[PDB]
Order: sequence, then C-alpha cells, then structure tokens
Amino acid sequence: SHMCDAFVGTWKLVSSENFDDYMKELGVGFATRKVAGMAKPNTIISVNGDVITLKTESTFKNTEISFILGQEFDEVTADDRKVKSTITLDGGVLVHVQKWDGKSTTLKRKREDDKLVLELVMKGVTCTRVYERA
Ligand SMILES: Cc1c(C2CCCC2)nc(N(C)C(C)C)c(-c2nnn[nH]2)c1-c1ccccc1
Ligand SMILES: [Cl-]
Repeated sequence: SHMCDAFVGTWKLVSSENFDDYMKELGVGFATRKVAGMAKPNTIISVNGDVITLKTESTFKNTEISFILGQEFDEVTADDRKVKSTITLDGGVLVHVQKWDGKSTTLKRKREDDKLVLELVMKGVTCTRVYERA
C-alpha cells in the first residue's frame, strides 16, 4: 500500500471554475482555450513501485507524465511549454511545481470526499477543477 493509492483510479471531470482565466495567465492561445475549455478529460492515475503515471485522455489531446516523487523531470505541457517539473506529496496533497522562462505554476491534487480536487495557481489566478471516479 502507497499513500498515492488515494489517487489511483480513473477520474472524470465534473466541474471547472476559472480554467479559461488560468489558461490566459499562462499565455494559452484562443483556439486552444476554446476547444480545451469545452473538453471532458479523464485522468487515469496509476502507481507501479515508485513510479506514478498520470494519463489524460480527451478529444482535445491525450497526454501522459510518469515520475518519481521528489525527482525533477523535463515536461512538455499540453500548451507546449517546456518546463522543469517536480512532484511531491505534502500532507496527503500531490504538489506539482512547473518552472519555465523564470515563471512558476503550481498544481495541487487532493482527495476531498469522493472527489479529486485540482487547484491550479498562476500569479493571482486560482482555478479549481473537480473530478469523480468514472
Ligand atoms: C489543455 C489542458 C491544460 C493546459 C492548459 C493549461 C496548462 C496546460 N491543462 C490541463 N490540466 C488541468 C493541468 C495539466 C493544468 C488540462 C486538463 N484538464 N483535465 N486534465 N487535464 C488540459 C486539458 C486537456 C485535455 C482536455 C481538456 C483540458
Ligand atoms: Cl487530475
């Protein structure tokens, strides 16, 4: 048993607040924002030993990251940013920091009731996206 077991499973988007705003703060273009904002992504989270995999499937884009907690990795995001990423587990919350071009954004995932709640922060903007088991 792993702490990340709380996160393992297939998760579907059920609500979103301020995602367009968050995407604007990152400099995401209009067409990507419109189509991605519309989409209904699922996330499959799996653990295999020390390696955690987060795989996104949608009609917009499919993406995958695999990582070990605390070990920096190069990530190319869905909006084509080339970032240095580090993901850690802090007091039960998966905390993902991305660094690029002297900027930073933090993505936090936490379990709340039967939900997986994603809090995205860029500069002053917080977006909350809520996911439930598929
Ligand atoms: C385009 C996109 C983005 C980019 C815009 C902001 C930075 C990258 N970030 C996402 N999440 C929430 C994280 C990684 C920030 C998601 C996403 N939403 N749920 N899972 N992934 C999506 C998304 C993918 C496919 C279908 C719809 C939306
Ligand atoms: Cl997620």
